[PDB]
Amino acid sequence: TRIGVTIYKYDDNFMSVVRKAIEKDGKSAPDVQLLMNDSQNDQSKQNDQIDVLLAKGVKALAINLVDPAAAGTVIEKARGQNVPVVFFNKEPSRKALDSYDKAYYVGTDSKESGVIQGDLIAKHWQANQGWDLNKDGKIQYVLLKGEPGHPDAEARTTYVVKELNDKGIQTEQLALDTAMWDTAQAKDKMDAWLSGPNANKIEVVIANNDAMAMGAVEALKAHNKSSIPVFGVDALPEALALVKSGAMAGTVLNDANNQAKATFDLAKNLAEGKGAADGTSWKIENKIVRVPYVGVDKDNLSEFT
Ligand SMILES: OC[C@H]1O[C@@H](O)[C@H](O)[C@@H](O)[C@@H]1O
Ligand SMILES: [Ca+2]
Repeated sequence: TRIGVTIYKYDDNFMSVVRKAIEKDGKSAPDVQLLMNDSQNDQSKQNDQIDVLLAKGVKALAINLVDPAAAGTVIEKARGQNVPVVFFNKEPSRKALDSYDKAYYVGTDSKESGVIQGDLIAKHWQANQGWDLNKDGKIQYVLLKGEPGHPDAEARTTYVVKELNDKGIQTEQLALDTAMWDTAQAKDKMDAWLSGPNANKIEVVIANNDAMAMGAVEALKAHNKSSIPVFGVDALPEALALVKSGAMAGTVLNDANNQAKATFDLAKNLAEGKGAADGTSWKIENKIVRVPYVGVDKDNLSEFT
């Protein structure tokens, strides 16, 4: 069976571990041919790749959109040919999911990573009283946001502060800006914050993902401000190493392996005419499979590395 898969950007670091896990699953299954494509962060690039995949007779499509709003376009191309589409990681509109009977989504509940990240910061702030540099009881922080409009970026930006507040901890946002899920852009942005007027007031660096966290970690050691706690989201192998050295204070596992497994399992099922979850233990709720995030810090780190 031929399954065509598009990854919105191959050098997105979390999409790179998903991509690779998708490939290992496809190679262990002797009756499947996966046709992998890098959309290069361009939705028209992706749109033309879905035409070639359909021209090639694929039986199911697993699509990681560059734009969440291109879902309708992708469904209309798949529909003419009655082909299943499993959208994964960037969530389409509920109404776009509902417009096609064979459209499914594999993701996470975005909200939950922001809540867990807020609980990590609350636990380590209570425990590390010296992180309150100006001794006022409030967290003065900077936030590195992902793509504006992206469901994960927006929920993680909102729910980390809501959770801290809910856990009794008042916050003061010194600065927030997007570095668009990227290491080098977050390095620049942190360097700039550390070269500006409130470099001395920054107590906590909160980032919506690990690639950006790692960028802030190297702007922060360049200014020898290696003592500022940095939190991220995803539990990338490289970030677990920093959590281990203490250069980062915590992460949230974004489970690349089971989301890649669920995408593979539903796309092959649907490609073979079976029910989306047949023979699987995936719980599909309203065409959606949501995999859980897990909080990770020095105390439960041995479960991850
Ligand atoms: O859409 C891609 C993005 O999805 C998020 O869930 C991850 O945390 C990001 O690091 C990733 O780049
Ligand atoms: Ca403070």
